[PDB]
Amino acid sequence: TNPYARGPNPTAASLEASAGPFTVRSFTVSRPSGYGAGTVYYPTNAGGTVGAIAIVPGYTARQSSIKWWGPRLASHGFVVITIDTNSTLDQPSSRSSQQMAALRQVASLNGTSSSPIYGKVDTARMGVMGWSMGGGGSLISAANNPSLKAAAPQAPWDSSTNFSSVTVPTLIFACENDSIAPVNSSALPIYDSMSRNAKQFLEINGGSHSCANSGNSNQALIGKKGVAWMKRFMDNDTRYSTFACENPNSTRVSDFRTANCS
Ligand SMILES: [Cl-]
Repeated sequence: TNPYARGPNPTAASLEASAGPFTVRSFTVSRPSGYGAGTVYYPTNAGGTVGAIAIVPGYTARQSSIKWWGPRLASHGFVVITIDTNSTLDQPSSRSSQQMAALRQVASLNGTSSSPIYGKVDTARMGVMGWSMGGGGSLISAANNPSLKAAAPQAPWDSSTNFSSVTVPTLIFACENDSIAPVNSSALPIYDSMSRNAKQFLEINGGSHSCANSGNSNQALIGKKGVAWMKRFMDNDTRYSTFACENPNSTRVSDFRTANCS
């Protein structure tokens, strides 16, 4: 028995729906430490401790741009913290530091008897996500903290394209027509630079820079893939190996690549 496997056996329909099987509650962090603000989403009875994921927005953006991931992932068995940065103009390195600080506070709250997530988190199992500069920050977080178990940035933005040291399983969401973090000069070179890890590249057909944000028109496919990736690698849950590693074979995807996934 995989001690980290949670919830009923997955189906395409259960992964494509707006929410998974778990009931989700949330709270705003009272005294954020090391970042601007945060909302914690958690499942009320996942059947055991679950991993934690920290999600960071992009330049000038706030929690609303990435908020949909909170309920979506939490409803499948994760504690998710979506954060506002100290300043909306923070750079990827600062975003990475605040992302890790948010994860540290989730771990601290896990040991605080007054917190709603008291005893709900397996603090040894954590992941990182984020949009644009927050996606670049997620990759920096993975490079600097190889104990992280999964990463799934979307339209990542960073001055470098060489993340060759990353050993964390990394799923890159890309948007075909991105004019802010262009695929050919950012997302794809970042993907190609990683030779040590399970990795995946999923490009949304005709998508703009915000193609993976709250309110996007591909929440069924993007949500399915994001949850499947997190489940497969944060929980070592091989029930999700096919969903995580498969080509969707969908006209909504203009480019799909994967390596070392199974
Ligand atoms: Cl950005």
